[PDB]
Amino acid sequence: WTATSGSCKGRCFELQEVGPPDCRCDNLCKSYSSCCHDFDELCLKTARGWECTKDRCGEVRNEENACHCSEDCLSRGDCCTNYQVVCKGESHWVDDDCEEIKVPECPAGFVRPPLIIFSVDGFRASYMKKGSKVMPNIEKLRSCGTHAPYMRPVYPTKTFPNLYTLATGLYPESHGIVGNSMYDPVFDASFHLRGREKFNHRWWGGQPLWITATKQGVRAGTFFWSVSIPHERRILTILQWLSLPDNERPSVYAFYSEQPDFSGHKYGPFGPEMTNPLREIDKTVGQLMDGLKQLRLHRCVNVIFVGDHGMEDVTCDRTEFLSNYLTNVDDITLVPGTLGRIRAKSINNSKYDPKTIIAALTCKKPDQHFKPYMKQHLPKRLHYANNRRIEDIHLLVDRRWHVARKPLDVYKKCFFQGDHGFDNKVNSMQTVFVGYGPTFKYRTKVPPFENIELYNVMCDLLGLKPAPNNGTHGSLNHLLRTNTFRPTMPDEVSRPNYPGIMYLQSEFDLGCTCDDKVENKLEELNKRLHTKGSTKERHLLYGRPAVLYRTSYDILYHTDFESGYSEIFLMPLWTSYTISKQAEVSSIPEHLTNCVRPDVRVSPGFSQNCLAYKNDKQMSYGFLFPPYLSSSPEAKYDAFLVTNMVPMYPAFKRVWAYFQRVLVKKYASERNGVNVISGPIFDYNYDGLRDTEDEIKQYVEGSSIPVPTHYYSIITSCLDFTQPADKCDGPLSVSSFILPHRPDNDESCNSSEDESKWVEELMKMHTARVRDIEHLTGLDFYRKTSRSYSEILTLKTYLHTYESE
Ligand SMILES: *[C@@H]1O[C@H](CO)[C@@H](O[C@@H]2O[C@H](CO)[C@@H](O[C@@H]3O[C@H](CO[C@H]4O[C@H](CO)[C@@H](O)[C@H](O[C@H]5O[C@H](CO)[C@@H](O)[C@H](O)[C@@H]5O[C@H]5O[C@H](CO)[C@@H](O)[C@H](O)[C@@H]5O)[C@@H]4O)[C@@H](O)[C@H](O[C@H]4O[C@H](CO)[C@@H](O)[C@H](O)[C@@H]4O[C@H]4O[C@H](CO)[C@@H](O)[C@H](O)[C@@H]4O)[C@@H]3O)[C@H](O)[C@H]2NC(C)=O)[C@H](O)[C@H]1NC(C)=O
Ligand SMILES: Cn1c(COc2cc(Cl)c(C#N)cc2-c2cc(OC3CC3)ccc2F)n[nH]c1=O
Ligand SMILES: [Ca+2]
Ligand SMILES: [Ca+2]
Ligand code: NA
Ligand code: NA
Ligand SMILES: [Zn+2]
Repeated sequence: WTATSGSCKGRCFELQEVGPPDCRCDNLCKSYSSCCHDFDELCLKTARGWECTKDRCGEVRNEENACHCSEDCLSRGDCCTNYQVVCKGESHWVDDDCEEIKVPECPAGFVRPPLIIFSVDGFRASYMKKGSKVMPNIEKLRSCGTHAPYMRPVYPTKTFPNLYTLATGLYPESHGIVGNSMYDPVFDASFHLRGREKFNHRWWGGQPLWITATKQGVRAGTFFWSVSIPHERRILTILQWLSLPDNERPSVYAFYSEQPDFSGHKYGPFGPEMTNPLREIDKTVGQLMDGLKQLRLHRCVNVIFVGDHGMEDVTCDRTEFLSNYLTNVDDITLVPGTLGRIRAKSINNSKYDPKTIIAALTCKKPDQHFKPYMKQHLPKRLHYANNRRIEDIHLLVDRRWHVARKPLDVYKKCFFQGDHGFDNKVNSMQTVFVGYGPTFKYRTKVPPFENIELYNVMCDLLGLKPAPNNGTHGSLNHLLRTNTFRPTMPDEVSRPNYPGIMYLQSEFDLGCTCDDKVENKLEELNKRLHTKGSTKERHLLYGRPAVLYRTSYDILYHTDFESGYSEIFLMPLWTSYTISKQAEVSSIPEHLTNCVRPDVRVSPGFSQNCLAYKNDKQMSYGFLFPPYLSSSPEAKYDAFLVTNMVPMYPAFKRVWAYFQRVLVKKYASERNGVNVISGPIFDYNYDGLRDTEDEIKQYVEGSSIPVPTHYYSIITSCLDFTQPADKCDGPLSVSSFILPHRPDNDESCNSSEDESKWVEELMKMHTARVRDIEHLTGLDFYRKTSRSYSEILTLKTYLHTYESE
């Protein structure tokens, strides 16, 4: 119930929300059906429109007008945005040359430059260039400030997950807004775009920027605008708020546009009808900047122009129907569209079975435009699994397609020509970032980055301490003139042991064999030096990774590679080696095919054993340092040490062996050498974080050898590829992956073909940031470079996307 007979007189767009049943005058009251009776009359005035004209200049103040052109309007803070231009001979902001803003130039009483976030729904990254002729205000912001060529959204590339990610710095799995539609089984409640349940506070986890600000004594304008409030009125409301007295005035503001998304759905991303919405958004930007110029705030405020996601061409005819695959289609509930999420229609049906649904959806049609996954098998870069609102069965839909349950769902709901929601590495889903203001850099282009990083920066721009989030604070310091955040490297928690030769061969009873009993003071001193670390500067280029948790591990040196060997997990946490451009690939000789050799530095009790692999009919093994890349026949023996062995399903070995035999050398040739760090990952609870020993769900049969869920590699070289990887003076270049360790290759529909037709494709799907691997291993990489730490943080957040330009 609302008692709507209170009044909004003097309360229009009040910042504090008053309590039911008392009627509301804030910019949300419409959305709750709670505004006071006179809200439209007082707060949504429209008379005479939004622009001054010569005849209105000087006019007698009429309080009915939407905005004012009278002489007292500047002092009142409610002039039309073009007032000084029409009436006082001033230029529009867009017509002024840009001039570097070296320091904030702010009115007296201003404690800090305010921040205005100008968010645009569905603003695809390529609009900045493709629409630049019709967006002159945005183009000035872009060219004069700091811009990225694009910004990567989070998955799913839908509105609310992305806007809330912007506000919180959190992946959707952590903030809880995992789609525009959701079912939460603990609450037994549904979240929808339409209607009221979405305002219930239990949906919204983490701590958004407005709450962070408020808790630290920084006042915030509203972030949500009711759709019926016109854009011109949103802008005038912000400008009015900026004219409040110092004790009442907010420091952070947001504007939101429903465009160009609204039109992009109807017309496609580049429909000829899209020009006008881009013109209109640019006009709104111009109103804001003209309004700030009038208030003398245009060289004081930091402005962020940012989108939530892009827009792709999608039509009704490009729909796959689950009724063409499943017999049981009425026993499921599908969240449809540009992603699929499946669960049982009824929790009373014990005949429901995910394995049979997955199998019925796997590689069934030759051009099939979706791929099913148990959520824990989705690419780890998506960070889309650790929330009870994400259904166990997921369909990753190809760009340009939809999935639906049955045809009747599509024609009883062609209308649309655009949609979004796809995998966040798809080029059409990329969106925009521009920062303009005293705290941003001048005429600066920065590389593409992920929207999860912005919360930290917005916190820095307002002097706030960010709440815990998934950004890497410092990774965007290169966007900023000042207010940089100067982090220190985390302290190492566990220091390594450096074991020497402590065990005789006969102490081992591992069931392993090796044809190796074959024999010199010249080369005996030499192999001793390699086991003490004499080649380690070549193989460990950026220092040893730091272990950020309590554990017991050994550093093991060898001619061709260095490793950190875990006594707890019985395998390396990491293995580091450098392959020059000139390295040669050799085979595993016949006599060494089944060779595994005890490591005399490491006790039997802290070693793997071959009997386990013999007994485990499902499990085989691989090696972290590949025998194919040994520097010499004698060095090759090192690669067969039991301390370099890891558990691998035979199906996964096809992937791994192709990576190691073909791809590493290919990358060294293309990149002028590479440094490779490889290792296992254990994430049985799919939380994106290193598992402890007691979370491991699978072991090599009959043993304590834990089975990884994933294998990673981090592949580093010189950005200036005229320098070899091992003699690089400047910035680094990286690509990494986190490959799922699966007992089948059902993910790869073409896996019966030669690995040259499908392995690399799989690896690109599972591309990762170094930071993703850090979370999953508790390791900290690149500890010893000649580079700045901020630069290294940027490197650690880089994702190699494999999309064209
Ligand atoms: C991305 O960044 C985020 C933020 O930094 C990272 O997320 C954090 O990760 C931590 C580890 O997973 C986690 O720490 C736990 O916090 C528990 C208390 O948490 C509550 O309070 C916080 C702070 O105000 C709040 O933010 C939380 O909100 C969650 O839950 C509500 C819904 O109920 C949502 O509104 C919200 O969206 C959020 O959900 C998300 O997080 C939870 C996990 O907290 C998930 O379950 C959801 O799926 C969703 O993703 C909370 O309300 C604390 O109790 C935990 O402590 C246990 O474990 C420690 C280990 O040392 C142990 O000492 C204790 O014994 C304790 O165990 C006991 O409980 C166990 C579980 O019931 C039980 O089995 C045991 O036997 C014990 O009895 C723990 O410290 C932190 O809360 C989240 N924060 C957020 C915001 O998500 C995230 O990791 C980053 N991602 C990557 C990939 O890096
Ligand atoms: C989508 N949309 C908006 C714009 O919303 C936001 C704009 C920005 Cl710039 C940011 C950031 N950072 C955050 C939001 C936002 C606001 C919310 O408010 C709670 C009452 C629900 C909830 C989630 C959000 F993510 N207004 N109207 C409308 O339809
Ligand atoms: Ca959107
Ligand atoms: Ca885990
Ligand atoms: Na086996
Ligand atoms: Na297959
Ligand atoms: Zn949309």
